[PDB]
Amino acid sequence: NKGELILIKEAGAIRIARGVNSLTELTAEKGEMFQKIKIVDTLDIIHSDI
Amino acid sequence: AIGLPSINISFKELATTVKERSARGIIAMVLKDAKALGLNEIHEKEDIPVDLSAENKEYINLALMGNVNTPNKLLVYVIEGEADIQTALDFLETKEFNYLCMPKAVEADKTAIKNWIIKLRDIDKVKVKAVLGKVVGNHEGIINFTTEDVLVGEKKYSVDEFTSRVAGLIAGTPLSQSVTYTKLSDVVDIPKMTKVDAESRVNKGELILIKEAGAIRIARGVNSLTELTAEKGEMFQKIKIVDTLDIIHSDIRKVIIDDYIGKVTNSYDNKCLLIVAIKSYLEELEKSALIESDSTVEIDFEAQKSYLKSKGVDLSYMTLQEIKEANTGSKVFLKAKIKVLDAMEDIDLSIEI
Amino acid sequence: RKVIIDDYIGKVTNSYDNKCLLIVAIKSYLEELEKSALIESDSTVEIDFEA
Amino acid sequence: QKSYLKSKGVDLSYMTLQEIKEANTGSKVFLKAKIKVLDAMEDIDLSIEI
Amino acid sequence: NKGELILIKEAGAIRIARGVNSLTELTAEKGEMFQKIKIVDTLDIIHSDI
Repeated sequence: NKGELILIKEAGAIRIARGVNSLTELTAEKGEMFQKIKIVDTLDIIHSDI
Repeated sequence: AIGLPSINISFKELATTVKERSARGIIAMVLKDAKALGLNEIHEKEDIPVDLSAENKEYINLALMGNVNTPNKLLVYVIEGEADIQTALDFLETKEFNYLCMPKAVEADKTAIKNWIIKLRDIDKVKVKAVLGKVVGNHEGIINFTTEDVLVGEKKYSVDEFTSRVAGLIAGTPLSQSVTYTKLSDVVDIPKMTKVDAESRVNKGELILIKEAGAIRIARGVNSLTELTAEKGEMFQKIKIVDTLDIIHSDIRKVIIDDYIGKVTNSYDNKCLLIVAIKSYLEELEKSALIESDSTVEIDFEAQKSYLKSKGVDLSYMTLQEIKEANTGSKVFLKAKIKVLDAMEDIDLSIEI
Repeated sequence: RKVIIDDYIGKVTNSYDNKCLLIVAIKSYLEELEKSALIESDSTVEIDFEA
Repeated sequence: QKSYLKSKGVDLSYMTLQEIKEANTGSKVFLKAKIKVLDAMEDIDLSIEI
Repeated sequence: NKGELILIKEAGAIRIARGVNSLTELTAEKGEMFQKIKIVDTLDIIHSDI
């Protein structure tokens, strides 16, 4: 919940626990989805290509 | 907030539900003794507290024998001698029941019980009944069985002692059938008495035992009230009709208080939903063949108009539909029409050659 | 009279279908009696409308 | 609003209702509204005739 | 009926008496079938596999 990225032991092996970004405050401009790595990455590649 | 990934599997049961309605077939039994005082909760025929007297055990045994089936639940409360009746009466008002009876009682006790029943059926809006040895109480709440020197099992029984057997016989029967003309294999003789006398006693609201056909049978079990007002019609004199009316009242009141009291807003659509629920219950009851097939429920109109006029609102121009639209403020007015069936009692057959 | 008092008194609700069932039972008894050759073959029983 | 305009001494005898509503008030707003508040069902009266 | 599992001498040998579960109260969602060992066991295996 702090935006911290951690490593968790669960099930058989060691797995990453819900990779999220570092930002914590959500403005009316910067919505929730800007916290996911995958979404920000696809936005970046779209920007670069266009 | 973003948390750890959630994977959850939930298992639930298909809670197939039939609504629990008010219990019918319970008997309130009161008796005086110095042992096992208070309620005794004889739910099962076999088990009986042992410290009770043998004669009182015989009274219980007369109480247990059901008409078609055993009574659903028997509640016997033991009271200390000379403790008056009110001490037991509050105890009984604490819990629910259907029929009450006293084998041993003086006429003062019967007067107290009849006054209690009349006040409770109209003040507290609770429908209960009781059988008394010999009273001329003119209410629907009491049934006056009167027959002297009843011989059961080589033993003489007065009317007051036999009232227990009468109450058990009444509670045994289902609501579909009636009590009239039911065999009592236990009794073996009654003092002889003519048919016109039976007509006279029955016309008095008295309940009588008759010797007819091969066996010994009840002769047209009726209520105790005799005067017929413009309010209380003839049908209020039959045990079956008043009993099904009591059941209807209890079920409707329980539903209303349990769900629609203080939990839904008073608006027209909520009124329609309540009407639909009431009609659904009535149709469900009709399926069991206690009332006629077609019944109607509709919001009362004249009472609503009178209530609005009592508030000073001007209702001259608003249409009847708009009148039903009007807000009432936590008050609901409804009227419903039903037709109650009865068991076959008199058959007239005409054959020509 | 014996059949009526034994089965249909104080045990059946007064309704149209119950009356039809009583009619059917009475007609069945009449047909059974007809088999013993005491009455003519065809007999009719129905609800008394005038009364 | 009419009373307030009278209080400042304006002569509104000829001015019509809409024109009275049109007049400037100077940072003053006067509004009135009507509503009807619902309540939960509390008393139920059911009448049955047999 | 008290939710206890008991050992009974009946027929030729000593046998289990209707192996049932320890829960006794019945709620709206916990129905009758949740009292059987076999049913709860197969439910558990379904949960784990899925």
